[PDB]
Amino acid sequence: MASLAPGSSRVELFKRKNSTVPFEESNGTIRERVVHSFRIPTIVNVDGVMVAIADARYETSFDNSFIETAVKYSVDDGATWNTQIAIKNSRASSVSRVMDATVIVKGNKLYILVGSFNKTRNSWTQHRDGSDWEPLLVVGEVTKSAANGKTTATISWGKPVSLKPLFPAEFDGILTKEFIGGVGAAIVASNGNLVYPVQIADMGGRVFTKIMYSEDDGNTWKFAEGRSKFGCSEPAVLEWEGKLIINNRVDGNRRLVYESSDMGKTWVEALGTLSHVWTNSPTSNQQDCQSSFVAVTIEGKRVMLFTHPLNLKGRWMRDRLHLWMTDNQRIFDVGQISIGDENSGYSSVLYKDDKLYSLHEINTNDVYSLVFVRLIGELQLMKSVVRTWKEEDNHLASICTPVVPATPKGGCGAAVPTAGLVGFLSHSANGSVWEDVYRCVDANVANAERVPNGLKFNGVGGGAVWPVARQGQTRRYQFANYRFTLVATVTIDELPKGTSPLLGAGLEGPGDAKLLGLSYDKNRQWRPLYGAAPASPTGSWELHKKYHVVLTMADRQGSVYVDGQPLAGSGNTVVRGATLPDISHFYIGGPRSKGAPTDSRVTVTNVVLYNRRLNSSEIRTLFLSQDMIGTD
Ligand SMILES: *[C@]1(C(=O)O)O[C@@H]([C@H](O)[C@H](O)CO)[C@H](NC(C)=O)[C@@H](O)[C@H]1F
Repeated sequence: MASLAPGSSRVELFKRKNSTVPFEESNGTIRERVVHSFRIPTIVNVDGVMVAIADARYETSFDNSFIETAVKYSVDDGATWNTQIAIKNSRASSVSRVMDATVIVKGNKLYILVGSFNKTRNSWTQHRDGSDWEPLLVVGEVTKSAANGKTTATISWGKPVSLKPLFPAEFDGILTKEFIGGVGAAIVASNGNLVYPVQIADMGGRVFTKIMYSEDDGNTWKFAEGRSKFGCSEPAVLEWEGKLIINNRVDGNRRLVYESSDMGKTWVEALGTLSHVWTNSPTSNQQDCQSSFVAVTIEGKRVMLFTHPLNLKGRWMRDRLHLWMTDNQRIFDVGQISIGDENSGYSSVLYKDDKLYSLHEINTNDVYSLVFVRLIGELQLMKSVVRTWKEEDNHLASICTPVVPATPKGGCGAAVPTAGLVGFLSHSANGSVWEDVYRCVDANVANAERVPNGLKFNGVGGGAVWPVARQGQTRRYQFANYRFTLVATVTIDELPKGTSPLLGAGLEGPGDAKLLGLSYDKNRQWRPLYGAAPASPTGSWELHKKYHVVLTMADRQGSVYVDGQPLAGSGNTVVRGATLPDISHFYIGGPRSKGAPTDSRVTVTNVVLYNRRLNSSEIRTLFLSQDMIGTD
């Protein structure tokens, strides 16, 4: 189906039952040994040298088997590679193993944290105690040099050091058992700290994540105070605008994402941005998978990249590996980078010298290879999208809005708000799709006719659905359940028989409940909808006149503004309970595929969506600049 893009290609770099590694016998003799499966990929850039790290599972692909950490490195961007076994296992039994490498690059050093086991045949979280385990830190040093035009490099690996003595016996009364790195690429924070996200198993077997960091290049390590809820594993971390963003694997439920502004001391779920957006399968009740999560700069803009399989086949098949790019506001699906319906798995992404690559698993009959992918077609699309984002943000921020009684300048009022601006439906549209100017989430349309910057509705179900929970598996507007601002310019074209819908956020579930919204009636009054509260008519409007509508929701309170002023009933609680609402979609006009044959004769233009509640000054600015923001 969707797949590795034209222009892109790949090679089977770590070839199952084919590629050999320099296995070192007890006597020190080296033997090129065949490897059943290569798993747990990570590819990073160390001073210009590509370094690929992986589990070499010599005899079988099972987790509790004979495994050592293999490395392939290249000084020519993948033209050629050298192979080493960077970390040996204990050689204690037929199942001794060092596994699940988590890597940090600082300068010309590579810090690799692995889980080392001697003889257990069951899963690490299920062990009776931590006795078969050791968390091992290994430092590698990359040295390159050129003699007569040819550049080559070597990598020396230090002796492993166990961090077991630094592991607290308890965290808040929680008795600890074992811990392993989050798997994949970790980071050096802006303050120089080595930051490893770790997964901790407690005695009873619960798992949760934490930040383990070093302020002195690995001489000492500290476990920060904060942690994820239980149930989180294989965390990936990146630094964004002064905060650590921790993206967790969650078997059997949606992926939790946290932010910490204080080196992991305090964690706050990112309910307004990325938490619960991604998941393990269409139904979310399947085994989840490791994901890479890296911050990069493309076309002058800082963005985050995230990889994860759709896993339509379920369990560990992990078919359809996708790559997403986000600037913490918009979330773009770059596409599927694996091929057809092949099984993929754990993955890594790297942006080096303006070229994008991936190292990821492919699985056939549970025999694993690692492919090295040149994401050429994908980078081209990413750059195009980032240019769209920059261009539209700059354009909007450059509009000279009208001065207000307390302004100061090129004689312009406040800038049109662009911070937290997530989607925008304006001019571009056809008969079936109203395009998101930011190219992420389009709205579906019915019985509509184009007008400058929007659509005029006429017909049963005429209107548009901007999907929220209806996006399905990946819920990019999941933030709306926590807070949002929806804006639009509207005209009522023909009087309704009784009451008819105009704009709002619908809720999943029976009946036809709304979280917040606005309708209009035959008496030419507005009918704001505040959660489940009885709607009472208020105010006055006239046919054919343009009105500005703003819906705000934050802290469970909802307000509805018409022409910059709140309608009666605004400002009260719209969601009772502690459980987050579950918005199905935002409706524009009166869309529907069933139930009452709604036919709202209205025209709507310039629909803007923010992931926060706009303040009074921003609402006034939008009200005053309605004629200036359209893409027409
Ligand atoms: C991944 C995998 O699902 O494919 O699973 C890890 C854990 O088994 C899983 O998170 C449950 O605890 C394996 N790691 C270990 C140490 O078991 C990974 O190696 C990988 F197998």
